[PDB]
Amino acid sequence: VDQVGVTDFTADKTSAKADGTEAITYTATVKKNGVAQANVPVSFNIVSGTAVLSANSANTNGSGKATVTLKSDKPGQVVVSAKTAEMTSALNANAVIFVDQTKASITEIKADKTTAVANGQDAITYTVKVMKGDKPVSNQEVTFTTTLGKLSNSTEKTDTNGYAKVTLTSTTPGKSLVSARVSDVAVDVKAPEVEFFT
Ligand SMILES: [Cl-]
Ligand SMILES: [Cl-]
Ligand SMILES: [Mg+2]
Ligand SMILES: [Mg+2]
Ligand SMILES: [Mg+2]
Repeated sequence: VDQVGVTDFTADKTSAKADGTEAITYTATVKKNGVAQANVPVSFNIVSGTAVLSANSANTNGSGKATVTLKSDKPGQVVVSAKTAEMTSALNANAVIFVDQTKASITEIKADKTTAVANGQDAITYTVKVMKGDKPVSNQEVTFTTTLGKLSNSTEKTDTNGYAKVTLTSTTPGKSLVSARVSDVAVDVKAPEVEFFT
């Protein structure tokens, strides 16, 4: 309240080719008390992963929006953050993935919510997509693991649209990190962290 801050930091794509050429474009929105803030410097940082940012700091335009692009030559996951001076900590965007287009690779992992009740019933749903040649791959085995709770299954085969899904419940509270992988791709794909509460 009464502080300029990044309220949203999103990308136009969940994945791109690991050719160092295709760009993922991020948009940071900056508001104070819900009102767009113009001419505010937004600092961008690669929190984790291997990639290159086009800029490290850009000012918002007259709509309160500042953009930056990301490219990479390495298959993997990348987390980029955005911050304004008054924020205590940067806002992380959802991870994105750079893929070898010639190989069936996970291109996204999404959780339908980031919190749930720790009663063994309230389930968080994770959805992974697998693609090759920018097309979805069917019947690819995606294997899931977790640091907390019970997954509905360990391995699910992608459907005709490239998607595999599992649910996660927990009878005890805490943060949970779900990971996913496919064969022959050397990327430990991490889902957004979630948290269960009693
Ligand atoms: Cl996402
Ligand atoms: Cl459990
Ligand atoms: Mg989509
Ligand atoms: Mg693309
Ligand atoms: Mg439910």
